[PDB]
Amino acid sequence: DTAVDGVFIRSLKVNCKVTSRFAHYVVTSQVVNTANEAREVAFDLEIPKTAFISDFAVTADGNAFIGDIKDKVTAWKQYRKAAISGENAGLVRASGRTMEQFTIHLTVNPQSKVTFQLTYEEVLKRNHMQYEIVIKVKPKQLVHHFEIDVDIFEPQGISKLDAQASFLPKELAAQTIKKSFSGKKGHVLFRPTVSQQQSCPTCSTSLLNGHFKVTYDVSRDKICDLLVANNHFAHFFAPQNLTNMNKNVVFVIAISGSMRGQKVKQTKEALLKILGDMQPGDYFDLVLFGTRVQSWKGSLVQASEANLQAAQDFVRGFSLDEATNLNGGLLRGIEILNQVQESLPELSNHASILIMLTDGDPTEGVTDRSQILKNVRNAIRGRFPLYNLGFGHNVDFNFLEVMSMENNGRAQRIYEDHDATQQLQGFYSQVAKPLLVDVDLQYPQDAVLALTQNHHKQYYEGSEIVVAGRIADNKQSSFKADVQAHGEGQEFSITCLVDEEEMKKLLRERGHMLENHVERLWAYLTIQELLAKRMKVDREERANLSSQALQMSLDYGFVTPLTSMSIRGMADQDGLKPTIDKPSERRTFVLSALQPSP
Repeated sequence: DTAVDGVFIRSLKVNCKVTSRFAHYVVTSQVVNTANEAREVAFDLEIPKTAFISDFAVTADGNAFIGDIKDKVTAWKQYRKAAISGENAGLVRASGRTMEQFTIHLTVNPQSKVTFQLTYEEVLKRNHMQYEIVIKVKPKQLVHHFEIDVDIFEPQGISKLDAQASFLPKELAAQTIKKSFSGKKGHVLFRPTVSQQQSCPTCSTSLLNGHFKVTYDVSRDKICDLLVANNHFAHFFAPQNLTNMNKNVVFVIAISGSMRGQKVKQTKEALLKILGDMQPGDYFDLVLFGTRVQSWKGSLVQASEANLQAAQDFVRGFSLDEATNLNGGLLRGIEILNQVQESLPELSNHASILIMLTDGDPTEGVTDRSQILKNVRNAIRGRFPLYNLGFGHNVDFNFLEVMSMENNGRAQRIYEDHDATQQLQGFYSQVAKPLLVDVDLQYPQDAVLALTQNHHKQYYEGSEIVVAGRIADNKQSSFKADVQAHGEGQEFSITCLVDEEEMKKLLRERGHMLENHVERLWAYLTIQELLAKRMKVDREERANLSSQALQMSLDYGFVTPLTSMSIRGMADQDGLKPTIDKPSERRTFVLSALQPSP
């Protein structure tokens, strides 16, 4: 007896198609109302913030409804005069660090069969030597036909594949999770029977509460991974077996009074572990900034046994100092790294890295954020990346993102939680092992109509550089790529030519879906890139980039910060349509076939 109040979940299926890192999710739920009265049913699931919703369909006993994508402004016009805000009314809202919650409550007719189907897509990003697919399993009821099916197709070949279900006991997971891979194809199938979903042999609650994680990576023996299909290309670059570069790293740490407690404790703990794993060939220094700026050595020193132990002692010992002189702290760390230009030229071939951690905004010294941005980029001058870590939600993170974007880096949020130390270690490991610097992927100008970022300051072990673009007509056959870069005292250079015979073979093995996903891979990366650029440019160019992002979101039907998806045919208590948006940083619906005629 799975049903609750006469409503049972007949089926809940997650189908993920991955093609050359492009992940295409389709989640389909069919709920049946056996009661002779009307019942409220829910379609509730979590999706990753990195994905774009591309389609949503609801079919109730032949009565079909579909989400129409439109300019966000147009979709939210119904909210202006209304008593609820579009943020509160939307079906999608943020629910965690990396996930968003999609929720709709619908009153269905008696003896009704309703099918929900949500589609969302993303380009998987490699980190820590793998791609990771996370699917939140939470039906809140027993499901007669529950299934997760992940179908992976990687031209370069799959090197490893794993599937983990934390909510399942080790014994239950083994018999129930089927996985296998050979050559280019990988498959994971999870099809628990109703009995296997039960917490106890004869109880109704379901153990299916948790996350279903699928991880994999592709064979990297072949350094060229150039995929061309129907005037669009994707180029994946991650050479293996390269020698770790020696690096010069300066940590700029906020020691404001606000850090008192867990934050300073977790920060120190992370620095101790980072210092403990530093390699003998590296050089480093530490900068603390409160109201006053203070550097451990004032210059890059080698990661000797003595220096590392002295630094750990310095880390354990420092105390907080009231305010936050962020401008002074950054300029001090930059000044130290720039000594390599004049005083310490023997370190010039190392990969330089600047990491800054702060839990608040500048309050001492120069506090004009726009001036700080100017001061920082004029001091670094594109010589090394800057990685800003925002600790907590009492800081202007947009300010940190723009600064990193203007200086060949990225910003990362550290959530105030019991695991902040592990979060900090997690991030640092992404940048800990630089292998190449000044990576320049070059393509024939006569063949490229558009392409994503093709210059990358540093390439790190475990990560990957990806470039996508659109090819001009009749230039696909001869398309090629040249990649230049530098190691530590070395020059890197390769050439990748499209393998026409292989491309045709891939098209046969994966079908026209290969062509579609390569193009949609390009569109996804282009849209994300447009959203990143627009936040770090003047307001005039911002409007230009916004219109580009709006047009691409509409062309490919993505729910992005510039678009919304509305469902005609449904209305809440106030006659408002269901609306689906991409969040930044209750109500129940009924079937309604009428709307006021304009």
